[PDB]
Amino acid sequence: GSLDGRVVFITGAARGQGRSHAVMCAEQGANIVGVDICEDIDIVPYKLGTYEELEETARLVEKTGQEMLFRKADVRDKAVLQEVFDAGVEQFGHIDTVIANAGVVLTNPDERDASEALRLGLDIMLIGVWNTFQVAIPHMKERGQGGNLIATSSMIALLDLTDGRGGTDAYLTSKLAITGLVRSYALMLAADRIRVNGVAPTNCSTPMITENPALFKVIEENPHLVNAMSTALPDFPMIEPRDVSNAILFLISDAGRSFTGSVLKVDAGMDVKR
Amino acid sequence: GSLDGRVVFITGAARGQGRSHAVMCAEQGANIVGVDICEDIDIVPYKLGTYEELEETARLVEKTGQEMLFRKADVRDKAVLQEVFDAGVEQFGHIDTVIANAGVVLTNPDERDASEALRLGLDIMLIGVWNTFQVAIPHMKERGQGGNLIATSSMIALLDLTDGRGGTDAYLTSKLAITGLVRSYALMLAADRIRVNGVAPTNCSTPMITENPALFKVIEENPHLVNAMSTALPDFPMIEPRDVSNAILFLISDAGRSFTGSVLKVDAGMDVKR
Ligand SMILES: NC(=O)c1ccc[n+]([C@@H]2O[C@H](COP(=O)([O-])OP(=O)(O)OC[C@H]3O[C@@H](n4cnc5c(N)ncnc54)[C@H](O)[C@@H]3O)[C@@H](O)[C@H]2O)c1
Ligand SMILES: NC(=O)c1ccc[n+]([C@@H]2O[C@H](COP(=O)([O-])OP(=O)(O)OC[C@H]3O[C@@H](n4cnc5c(N)ncnc54)[C@H](O)[C@@H]3O)[C@@H](O)[C@H]2O)c1
Repeated sequence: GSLDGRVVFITGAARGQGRSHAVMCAEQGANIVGVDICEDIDIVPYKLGTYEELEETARLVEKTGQEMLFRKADVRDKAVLQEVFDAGVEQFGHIDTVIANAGVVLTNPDERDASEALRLGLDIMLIGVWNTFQVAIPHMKERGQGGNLIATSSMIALLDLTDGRGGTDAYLTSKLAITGLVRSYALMLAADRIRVNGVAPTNCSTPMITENPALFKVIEENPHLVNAMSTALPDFPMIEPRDVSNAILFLISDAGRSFTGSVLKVDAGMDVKR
Repeated sequence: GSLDGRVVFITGAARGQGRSHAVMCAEQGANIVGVDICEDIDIVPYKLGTYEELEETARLVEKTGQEMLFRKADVRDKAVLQEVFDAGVEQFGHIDTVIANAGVVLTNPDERDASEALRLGLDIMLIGVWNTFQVAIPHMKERGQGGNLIATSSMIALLDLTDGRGGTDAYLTSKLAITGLVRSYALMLAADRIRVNGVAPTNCSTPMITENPALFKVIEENPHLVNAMSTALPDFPMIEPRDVSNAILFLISDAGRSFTGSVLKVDAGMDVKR
């Protein structure tokens, strides 16, 4: 496959897009180092990924013939992230690819404290992404075989839709900010042959959307968010996780070898929809 | 392959990226309908593609086991383009994919007439692209199986570099304009399931660059164009045609199935280089 000899570090691998990334990278020959918080968060109004789901991701990876090192870990805990990464380097010899995918949706009409939700969103989706890159770069430079960093942004966030609650604003500002991290790190790391890109998905069928009524009530409550989620293509009112994985696969494989500094819109035309 | 049962109409197929598109689409199962001007143009200061080169593209396609209908035709000649397209529909049953690739570089310190070069550039790279979409859309709608339109933009053009000669300005304005055609047509045609995207390559090793001294003398003559061509990635001071073909293949295949309205930067980081 396209990822033979590759080793991918993936945050948020318990389910959804992260699990899709793990399974589909392994199909192309990659070994996987995955983490997930494996705990709910009080102010996030839907169930997060479980340890049991993370195990299942590993089993799905192992059905491909590849291997997965999986650990419970929070991207806010930088030292823990580094320890799991280092254990990855030990088990597999190296890590050459990083997918910073972990995130949460904080949209909630019953948000209790705006400043708190803002801080939490930023911690997970901005600082957490930065942590995920930080634990990897020294190693990628050291081993001198270049590499790939990938961050998961969001199309909906790049369309300037907020209800002005703290959680929503954290999501928008984090997801935009990380496109800057992508572009700036692409330039910074070019000379080390570390390519850096992102993906900006439109609505993707995962629990964050499919089991999160709070979200539907917030767009139902605001006139300016009435068409917040609509896409262009009739067959894709939402996309599937594999669509996102396929974009990443393109970017990190020989097919997309010259790409760095790009954020691909996996959006079913959401960006042009007017 | 990824393009089994597909039929691709390609302008500028004699050589370079167009030939790469034809050969690499055919490798994935596609039959090809290709055209090229097959003539030099007086005010373009390098040799254009020949009839012999177009024949060779067809031979390369046929070595894959697929078929190519090839004709000498100018994208400025809309009725001729339509005729060749219709003959394609005839020979192969349908055309579901269009790649508007034909173009020329009009950079030339010895430009004789600015207004003339401006007009010619626009005719070929703006109106010519519009013609290429126009000949295909009625059929794609009629046949009702959706489809793909692809236009070739340019990274260097999207970086706002001109010497203010007519030819250079035609190139910059046409290549930018066609990103608008891409986004607007993506929206327009979404309901017909016709997906519309573009590619913006950085410097690509073809005669337009490799056998065009005029170009090097124009950047050598202007202080503000000293670093006009530099990319970020050390291994890609230029890219190869297959890099562009791989990006198109992603977009038009099931892998890139939700993409519409996008312009992919096949740029080795040129867009972030500063
Ligand atoms: N689903 C969508 O519509 C959509 C659209 C655009 C972007 N996104 C983004 O895609 C990414 C993946 O989301 P998904 O759709 O797969 O949803 P998901 O909630 O099904 O998966 C995300 C996973 O990340 C984990 N996670 C959350 N916080 C964490 C933390 N602090 N540390 C470690 N792991 C953590 C969760 O437990 C869960 O397993 C997220 O960054 C999300 O913001 C999602
Ligand atoms: N080479 C680069 O660095 C570069 C960078 C960015 C974008 N582009 C674009 O990529 C496209 C392909 O160029 P290439 O690099 O393969 O160069 P090329 O010169 O090798 O190929 C272009 C082909 O288009 C044909 N052509 C020109 N005018 C035509 C017309 N009016 N009708 C029909 N055919 C015509 C030529 O005969 C030639 O065979 C062009 O649109 C160009 O503007 C090129």
